[PDB]
Formats: sequence, structure tokens, C-alpha cells
Amino acid sequence: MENVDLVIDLQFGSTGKGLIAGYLAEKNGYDTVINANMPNAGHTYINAEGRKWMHKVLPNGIVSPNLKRVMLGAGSVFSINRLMEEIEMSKDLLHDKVAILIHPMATVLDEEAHKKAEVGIATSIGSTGQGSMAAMVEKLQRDPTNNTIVARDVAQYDGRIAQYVCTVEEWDMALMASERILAEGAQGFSLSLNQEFYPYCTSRDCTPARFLADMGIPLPMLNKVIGTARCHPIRVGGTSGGHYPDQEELTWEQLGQVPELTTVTKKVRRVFSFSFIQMQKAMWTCQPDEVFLNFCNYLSPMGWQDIVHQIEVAAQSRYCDAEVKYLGFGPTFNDVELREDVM
Amino acid sequence: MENVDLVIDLQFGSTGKGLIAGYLAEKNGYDTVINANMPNAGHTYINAEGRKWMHKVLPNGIVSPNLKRVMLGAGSVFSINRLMEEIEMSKDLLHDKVAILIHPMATVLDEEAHKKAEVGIATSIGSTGQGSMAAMVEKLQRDPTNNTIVARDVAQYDGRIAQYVCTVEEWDMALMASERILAEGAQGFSLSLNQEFYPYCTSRDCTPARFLADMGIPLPMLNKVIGTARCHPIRVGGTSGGHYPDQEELTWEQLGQVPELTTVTKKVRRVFSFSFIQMQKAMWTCQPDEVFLNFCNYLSPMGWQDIVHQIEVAAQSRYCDAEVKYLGFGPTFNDVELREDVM
Ligand SMILES: Nc1ncnc2c1ncn2[C@@H]1O[C@H](COP(=O)(O)OP(=O)(O)OP(=O)(O)O)[C@@H](O)[C@H]1O
Ligand SMILES: Nc1ncnc2c1ncn2[C@@H]1O[C@H](COP(=O)(O)OP(=O)(O)OP(=O)(O)O)[C@@H](O)[C@H]1O
Ligand SMILES: Nc1nc2c(ncn2[C@H]2C[C@H](O)[C@@H](COP(=O)(O)O)O2)c(=O)[nH]1
Ligand SMILES: Nc1nc2c(ncn2[C@H]2C[C@H](O)[C@@H](COP(=O)(O)O)O2)c(=O)[nH]1
Ligand SMILES: O=CN(O)CC(=O)O
Repeated sequence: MENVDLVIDLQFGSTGKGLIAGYLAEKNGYDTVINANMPNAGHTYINAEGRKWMHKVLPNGIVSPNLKRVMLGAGSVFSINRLMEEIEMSKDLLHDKVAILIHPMATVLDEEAHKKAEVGIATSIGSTGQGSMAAMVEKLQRDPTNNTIVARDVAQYDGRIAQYVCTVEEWDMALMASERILAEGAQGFSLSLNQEFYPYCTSRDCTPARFLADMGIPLPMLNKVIGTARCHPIRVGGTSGGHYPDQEELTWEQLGQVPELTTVTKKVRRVFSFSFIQMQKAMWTCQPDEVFLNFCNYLSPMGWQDIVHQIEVAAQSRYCDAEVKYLGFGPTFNDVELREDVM
Repeated sequence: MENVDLVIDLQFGSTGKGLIAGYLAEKNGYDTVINANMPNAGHTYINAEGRKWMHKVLPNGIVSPNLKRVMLGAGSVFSINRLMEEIEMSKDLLHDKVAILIHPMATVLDEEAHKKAEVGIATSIGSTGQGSMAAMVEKLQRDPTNNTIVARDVAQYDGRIAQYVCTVEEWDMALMASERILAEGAQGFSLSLNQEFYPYCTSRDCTPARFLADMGIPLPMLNKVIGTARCHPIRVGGTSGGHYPDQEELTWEQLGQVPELTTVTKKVRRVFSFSFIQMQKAMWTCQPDEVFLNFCNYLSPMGWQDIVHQIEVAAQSRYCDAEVKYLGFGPTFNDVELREDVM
């Protein structure tokens, strides 16, 4: 039954999960791609030809040459307008023989109401203010008169998603019928609701157990976990929370790099030195089998080789057999290197 | 690393998870007992001597002869008054050499405000109205001025829990230092937020993936899953939701048994015939290794033997190796029989 490869972030997010998901989809040729994204932030993949996908709804794995199923988990929070645009942009990949399945209990974002509710926390905790938690709360209220929050009910008056919304039985059968599955996790380990930075965190745990639960994947289906990390972990701009005791906040000037910003709000990302403590904590809970170490282009060979080294000993210390298999030197498929080939 | 035994419910709850947890604790002698309960759930264990434990906070596994650690997960929602009463009632078991650990992000119930917020759903969906979701929502709001919702902040002004509230580091170390762990799940598979009965469901998924996430247990620690079921599945009284297509609602008079009353409330439980569809769905997602079939005292030998049989074929059909190892014939330790000894 072990046929699921799960992509997980080991730090505070924006490690390049979109790039490794697209790289693994092209290399391994999964028939099923699945996720449980909320509108907090996007995922970027750029192939060998320079074609770019920037997704908030659809998995980046839709680039798989053997694609048959695209699955949006029960933990999903999505804009219907955005989903329509993403499907349209990749119409060539999402042909007649590709089934798009939206879990009946996936949450429909009310762009006006859900973002207006998060205006306060967007400043107080540096929240993305995308309406993720406000939409989640509305679903949790379980009011039988509210037919405007879950995909199953919304589809009865908004026909744009009616062809995609499946039953719970169809969801379990789609997973059962799958040969090889790529499960795409979002956000970051240290952003977990139940990690130590509360309330400077997201609205859920960002762990393999929580991502498998949000996608309705039974635990025996898990084949391997692919953990992602940066040489210099980031946080979003503003009063976005603390860091670990073994790390320090840096400036983009100190790195000799162009300041990283969010795509839409243009908020300058906060940047930190590598944390071994964060790595031990992420290793203990996430237990990855393989690691992707990205943004190696920000350091000299001695620098990123030392971090590869720190990661593997941090894994061993927390009973984890994780091996750094991939190294990122840029944002495209061409910038992903095999560790064995460069060190 | 495989040292966690997880107790989960395969139906709509009240299958007797409290009884099997207490039975397994006395037989296997776990040093660590862990859960992530909410005030909607009551759990009962009665030992061989007649001593009764009715818990809403503490795991029932505290009856273990080798008890060293009692752990209340980050997913916990608890009344401090109730926790105080449960600790006092089991003072003999919770001696100086037993460490009680409350996750820093476990939620403190505000009995007035959280229960008042759930008055509506207590009738509309037959919710227990115990304040579980209202407390969960307050934590999700992540307001930095609110120091009254998570255990970590509450421990700074309410000294009743200050000795028990640990750090996230202490939590991971407690799990790492443990020899054998009993993880106690609550509610039921079919009550899951993302099963087909929405909005007639609870405020989370009741699956092994969600319960391991709510207790902060890494996936490689899972040794085995013990699924629980009744011969006649139940629901709470009122407009509490639908049933599966292969089952029918019965009466307590039709069964010739005394009407069961809900633990948190006082309402008469709704009772149904066994559902094979429910069992296949629960088997597919929960994937138990062992099964406890309880309330066999409500049927004749031919009747419960047929149900044991249906369960095992439902498991096989969903690629699950589950074996019915235990049979319940009453509410005490003495009423738990090994299947091999009676059929
Ligand atoms: N090594 C690299 N060098 C430079 N830019 C890169 C590199 N790898 C990825 N990027 C860019 O970094 C940005 C953040 O990455 P991306 O959105 O894919 O991350 P993510 O891990 O999926 O984020 P999150 O889950 O937090 O939304 C993107 O604009 C991406 O193209
Ligand atoms: N075989 C049995 N026959 C009769 N009564 C029983 C039997 N087993 C347990 N009981 C009683 O029936 C009730 C079952 O609820 P209990 O708290 O034990 O279950 P639970 O599975 O832990 O509940 P929850 O849904 O809240 O997680 C209790 O009052 C218990 O003492
Ligand atoms: N990089 C990144 N940060 C996120 C994401 N989701 C949440 N966060 C961070 C931003 C804030 O510091 C904090 C709270 O934001 P939010 O969950 O949107 O309310 O979590 C994500 O997908 N990526
Ligand atoms: N039997 C049982 N029902 C529960 C439990 N927790 C919740 N429920 C049911 C009662 C309602 O039908 C539904 C909504 O309840 P609540 O989670 O209290 O809002 O879930 C539990 O532990 N046992
Ligand atoms: O870089 C991506 N952002 O975090 C999301 C957006 O603002 O669009």
C-alpha cells in the first residue's frame, strides 16, 4: 500500500516546495497529485523550458507526464475564481483524460468577508490576511442553515465546481485506484499552531500527520517524506514572531542578495541564519526520509556543504535516517542538483 | 521507534474506548499514557475490583501498574475544575513519581462563554454544547492580547496548572524517553468533520492521522491501531444526523435493553443496526491492526459471531489485516474476553 510521497517544509515556509514538487512529478511520473492548500501563500515551479506555474489551489505536480487525478483535500480553503484561472492556464495538461476531484468538505473562500475578518492579525501577528482561518472557523461553526461554506453545498448554486465536487466514497476510491501518489504539504514546520511561537503561527499543524489527515490519506499509504529547507530560513515581514536561541536575524544586504518579497503585498521577507535546534525539532516530528536543501546559491560551497552536514547529524540525533538527496541553486528544474554529483 | 498503541473508534462514538484503554493499560503496563480530549467526550473504565473512573480530561490508562507520564495533547480542550477533580479522585495512582504534562498550547475551557456560544448547535445538530468548538475557535483567532486561552498563558495567573504546563521541548523529550505508549483517541470515525454527515459531525477528524497530529506523536512511533466497535452503533439524542444506506434506526425496547443516556448531557441515545458500509469506510481510513467488538451482551452468540465475521471481511476488502482480538460482554475489565477463547 506504500505509494505516497509527501513533500514537507522543515522551517518557517517558502523553502521551495513548489520547485521540488514539480521536479519530482516530472522525474517519477505520478498518476495522482494531491494537496490541502489554504490561500496563505503560493507555490512556484519553473520547468526546463522556462514555463512558470504560480499556484494557490492546484498542486504543482500537474506537470507529471502520467497525470490522471488531481485531488483537492478536505483541509483545502480556496477561491473559485482562482481555481478557474489555474485550470485555464494549464488547460493543455488538464485534458479530457484528467479527473479533477474536489473533496465535498473542502472550504470555499468568501474573498470579501474572510479577508476583512483577518485585517487585525495581518498587522498584530504578520498574518498573510488571506482569509484562511476565517473560512476554517465558518466551516467549524457547523450551522445547518449555512449552505455557502463547503464545496458540496456551494456546487448546488455555483455550477463552476459542480463537475469537480465528488462524494467521500469517490474520494476513497480515487486514492485506492491510484498507482503512485505525490502529496504536497504547505507552509512550514515552525509555523505549526502547536509549535512554540503561538500566537505567531498559522491556523493548523504543518506536520506529516496533519497533512495526511487533511488529505484523507490512510497512514499505511505513506511511502516517503521529502523534507525541504533553506540555508537561511525566512519569516514574512512585520511582527511575525520569534526565532530559535541558536539563530540571528540577518539583512538581505548582509547576504549580498536582492530583498525577497511576497508576490502581491510586496512585504519584505525577514531572513535568519541556519538553526540546528529548528532542524532537530523538525527532524524529530517530521521524520523525513530525504531532504531538499534549497537556496545554496546564497552561500559558498564550504557554507552549504556544512549545512548539508548539520542537517544529517540533526536527523541522526532524533532517530531519523534523513539523507540530503537534492540541492537547489536557483528557482528552475535546471537548478536542482543531486547532492552526490556536487559533493 | 514503534512503541505507540493507539485506541480509535470505528463508528459514531461510545463504543467503549474507556474500557479497552483501561484493560490494555493493566495488561501491557505502559509507562506513558497520552490523549487530546475535548469536553464533549466522557470515557468510562471499571476495573476487576469495581472501582470506576469517568474521565473527560485524564486518559483511562492511568491504571497502568508502570505509570510514569500522563500527557494531555495540544488538541486538548479542558475544564481546570474538572482536571482538579479527576487528579484528586486518582491521587493514589498519581503519586510523587508520576509526571502530569499539559501541552503549552492545550486549550483552557471558559465554562460560561464557550458553552453559551454552543447553545444554538446543541439543538440544531444535537451537539453536546460543551464549548469544544467555541474554545478551539478562540485559540485559532491568535490575538496576541488574549492570554486566557492556551495553558502556557493561563498557567501564569492560575497556579492550579502551573506545575503541570510544560514546554514544547519537554513534550518531545517526554515522548522520546518513553518505553511504551498508550495513545487514547476520542469520539468516532463517522463523527469526523470530513466524513459525509457534515454539518452533523464534530469539530475535527477522528482518524489515526488527526489523533497522532493532536498529540504531537511522530508517525514512525506508531506500533499498532486498536479499532473499537459496537454490535448496534449509536448516536446522541435529537436531530444528530443521518445514518448509512445499509442500516436502520432501532428502539431500546426493540433490543430489550435499558435506554442508554449520553454522558455530557442526559438525553436518550439513538440506536442503529450494524452497518457493513460504515465498517468498510472506517477500515479503509483507520486501518486498525486489532479490533475490540463491544456490547456483544445485546445479542445472542450467532448474532455477535456474525458481526465479528462481517468486520474481518470488511477489513480484507479495504486492504486491512484487522483481527477481532477482543469481545466485550459488559462495562468492566472482567467482561473483556479474548475472541479466541469464546469462538
Ligand atoms: N534556490 C532558489 N533561488 C532563488 N529563488 C528561488 C529558489 N528556489 C525557489 N525560489 C523562489 O522562492 C520563492 C518561494 O518559493 P515557493 O513559493 O515555491 O515555496 P513554498 O515552499 O512552496 O512556499 P509556501 O508553502 O510557504 O507558500 C518563489 O518565488 C520561488 O520561485
Ligand atoms: N459491553 C457493555 N455493556 C454495557 N455497558 C457498557 C459496555 N461497555 C461499556 N459500557 C458502558 O457504556 C458507556 C459507553 O461509553 P464509554 O465512555 O465507555 O465509551 P467511549 O468510546 O470512550 O466514548 P466517546 O464516544 O465519548 O469517545 C459507558 O457508560 C460504559 O460504562
Ligand atoms: N511563508 C509562509 N508563511 C505562512 C504561510 N501560512 C502562514 N504563514 C505564516 C505568516 C505568519 O507569520 C503566520 C500567520 O499567518 P496566517 O496563517 O496566514 O494567518 O504564519 C505559508 O503558506 N507560507
Ligand atoms: N457519542 C459521542 N458523540 C460525540 C462525541 N463528541 C461529539 N459527539 C457528537 C454529538 C453530535 O452529534 C456531534 C457534534 O458534537 P459537538 O462536537 O459537541 O459539537 O458530535 C463523543 O465523544 N461521543
Ligand atoms: O510569494 C508568494 N506570496 O507569499 C503569496 C502572494 O502574496 O501572492
